[PDB]
Amino acid sequence: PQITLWKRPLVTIKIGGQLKEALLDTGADDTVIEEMSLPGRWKPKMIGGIGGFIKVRQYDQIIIEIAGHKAIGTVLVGPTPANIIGRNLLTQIGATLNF
Amino acid sequence: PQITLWKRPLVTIKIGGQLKEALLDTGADDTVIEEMSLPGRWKPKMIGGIGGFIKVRQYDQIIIEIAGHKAIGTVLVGPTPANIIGRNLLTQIGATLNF
Ligand SMILES: CC(C)CN(C[C@@H](O)[C@H](Cc1ccccc1)NC(=O)O[C@H]1CO[C@H]2OCC[C@H]21)S(=O)(=O)c1ccc2c(c1)OCO2
Repeated sequence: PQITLWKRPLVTIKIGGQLKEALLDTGADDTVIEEMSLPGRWKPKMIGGIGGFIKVRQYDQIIIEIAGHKAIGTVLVGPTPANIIGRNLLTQIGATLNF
Repeated sequence: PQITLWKRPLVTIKIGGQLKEALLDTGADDTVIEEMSLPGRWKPKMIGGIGGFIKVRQYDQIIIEIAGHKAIGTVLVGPTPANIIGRNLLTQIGATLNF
């Protein structure tokens, strides 16, 4: 779709077979999801945002459906204030900004 | 224009008589600009993201040009690691996310 921005661009995602709400976030390089049980191997990583750095579990090559569109890529799982879909997966679903 | 997400969606902005580069950020409710000496009154605010909260100064009715498009609204100034154009101004320039 075409999504205007008067409200937060929230969508439903499916990750690990579970439905979740997430924010489409063009200011995020990476996708960061709240703590959850997730099938796949992971490696310890750090990621930094506006307020500093947090520890995350990095899961590569994870199947994730975003508003009905398929992506397979890296998901960082950790104590984020919000589930955010970043450019690593927005590019997979063909998203662009337009004005 | 159409702004790709293969790279960070950076555009040139003009604020306080200065040109800066800033992210077009659908994940940001508010606009956050790196520390600069804007004139006039302001109100203290705290905003939160990955890593926690930062202290910012809230300035209202600030004139800001975004990739050639005029906007006017609230801008938060403080020790952000990125200049962030949030939805309060993205809506004013007619930006959408499309996929
Ligand atoms: C986390 C989301 C819900 C909010 N953030 C906007 C993001 O787009 C942010 C914007 C951002 C960009 C760069 C540096 C810091 C923040 N990106 C970010 O944290 O991305 C992280 C994941 O991928 C990595 O790439 C960039 C940092 C990492 S934010 O910067 O914390 C923020 C912006 C304006 C706000 C706000 C919070 O509260 C109210 O108004």
